[PDB]
Amino acid sequence: ESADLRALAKHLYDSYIKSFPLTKAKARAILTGKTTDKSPFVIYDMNSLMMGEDKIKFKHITPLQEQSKEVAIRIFQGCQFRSVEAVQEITEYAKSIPGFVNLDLNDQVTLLKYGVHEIIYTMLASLMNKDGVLISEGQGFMTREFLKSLRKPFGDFMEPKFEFAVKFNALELDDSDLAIFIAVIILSGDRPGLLNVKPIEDIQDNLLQALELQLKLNHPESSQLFAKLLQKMTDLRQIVTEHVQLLQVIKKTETDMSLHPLLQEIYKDL
Amino acid sequence: ESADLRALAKHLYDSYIKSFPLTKAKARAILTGKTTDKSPFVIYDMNSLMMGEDKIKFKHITPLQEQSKEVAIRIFQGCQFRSVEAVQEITEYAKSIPGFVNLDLNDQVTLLKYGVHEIIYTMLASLMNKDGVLISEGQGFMTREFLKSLRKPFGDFMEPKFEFAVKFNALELDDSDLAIFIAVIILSGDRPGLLNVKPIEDIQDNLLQALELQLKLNHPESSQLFAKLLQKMTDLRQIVTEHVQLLQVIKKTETDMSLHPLLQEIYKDL
Ligand SMILES: CCCCCCCN(CCc1ccc(O[C@@](C)(CC)C(=O)O)cc1)c1nc2ccccc2o1
Repeated sequence: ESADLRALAKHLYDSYIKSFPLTKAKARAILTGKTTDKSPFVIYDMNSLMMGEDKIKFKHITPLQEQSKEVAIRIFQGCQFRSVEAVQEITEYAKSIPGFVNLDLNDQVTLLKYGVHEIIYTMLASLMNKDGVLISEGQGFMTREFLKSLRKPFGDFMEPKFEFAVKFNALELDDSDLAIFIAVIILSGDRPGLLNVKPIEDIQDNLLQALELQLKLNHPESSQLFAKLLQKMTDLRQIVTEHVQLLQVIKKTETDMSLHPLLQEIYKDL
Repeated sequence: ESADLRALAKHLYDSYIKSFPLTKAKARAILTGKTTDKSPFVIYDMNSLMMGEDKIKFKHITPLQEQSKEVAIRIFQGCQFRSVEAVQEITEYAKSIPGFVNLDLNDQVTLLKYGVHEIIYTMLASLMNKDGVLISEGQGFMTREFLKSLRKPFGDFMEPKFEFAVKFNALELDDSDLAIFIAVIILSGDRPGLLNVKPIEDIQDNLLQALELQLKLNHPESSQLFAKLLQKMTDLRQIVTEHVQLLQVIKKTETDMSLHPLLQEIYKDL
């Protein structure tokens, strides 16, 4: 019954709104302007970066950074904090996916461990355009060029995310679509170490039926969007793995920079 | 209409049968299954290799193990020889996909360059089971144990394929399904260096529509088979990436000596 699939779609969309503070709808409204209510301050260099901690609420350093927690690292631990935060949000969203909390605890943990980062990059695309990315709840916007101008290692941490974002955004998905897609990503019965794969795939199949119907009704004129979106699932994997390696480089060149335990545990990955 | 889609499907199936030596239906009959007659020669150890190598359609080297071209190397070369053949067979199959030859010539070469490995591992599964892989037109069978028992470098060359195969085969696809799938793989669109992506994605869209109808008519009881198969592309991509990795290592294993020239040409890296 397509009626049950539509109900599942509403339910997941409802929990998504309740779980994530910055939706794509709000992100796009901020990025496309035509507003005076929520224009973001733009960080495109050191100066604007310095001033940035004056317009928005940031817990870092405004002045010089060379001999005092450099700008790169300063911005790195910023993402680190937001990431750890996105993990708790995604975890809260996961619990709302029918059947998720009824699964083996070890598997719930495993699904989150391998799914969180893939969800993070998928949603991060909502905050991006070819020129940059929204930061701190959308009050700021950090230019793509500025990020690429960071120190050797950090300078290329985001470039691959932008490349993925521009392609992914071309699909023109809205929040109601992403809510089901994100749920599909989580219930991947092919994650390493899964104990009971069958119950997991039974849920994903239900979610896939919901996603398919949702895309057919929401994008009547977009042929094979469903297949096209599912293929994007391969780009995420690449992003994640790619991210992991670079992370290993940081650890060796920045033995003074710390990583949050949570994030550190989720990698043992890949 | 569902008429052009069934025609497309039939067309690819025919071409697929004509282009490849052993069909999955055939390989299955031979593998786990009686079909008691002309049982394949089994390679399970060094001695069994030597015997088969001298008692089977082989064209390369002879069984000589004594500080010269170790066993593992001889097996590796055998896989390469068959791979060079598979490349030509996949190239012909590609030319039969409607619209393929009509694409920019450079794009055709690009699509084959990046899709051959994905296709090889995908079709390889048709010849694999959890205990081994059919070799030499199915005239042989090389056990999983034997392959894994090989040295540190070559021993972890086929195991990841076995794991992939095991999962992939659980989908119970047949030759008519795989024929369309392989075509989807070839008409990607995200291959680097492409010059005119539009016609490529337009063909894949047509191929995906044909694949979906095919799976729905051929596996009416298999819910969301289409979606599950598409997500398997994320597995292949990883396998392939991981494959060039071990390949780069072999390069740093065998190189020097004025022997093997022109042969290195025929192969290079594929
Ligand atoms: C799915 C629920 C909503 C999630 C919102 C995620 C916001 N985010 C995503 C992009 C990102 C950038 C950097 C990341 O790197 C790390 C190593 C964290 C330092 C990681 O998460 O593994 C990870 C993720 C991100 N947040 C920020 C803030 C400032 C600059 C860059 C940046 O990137």
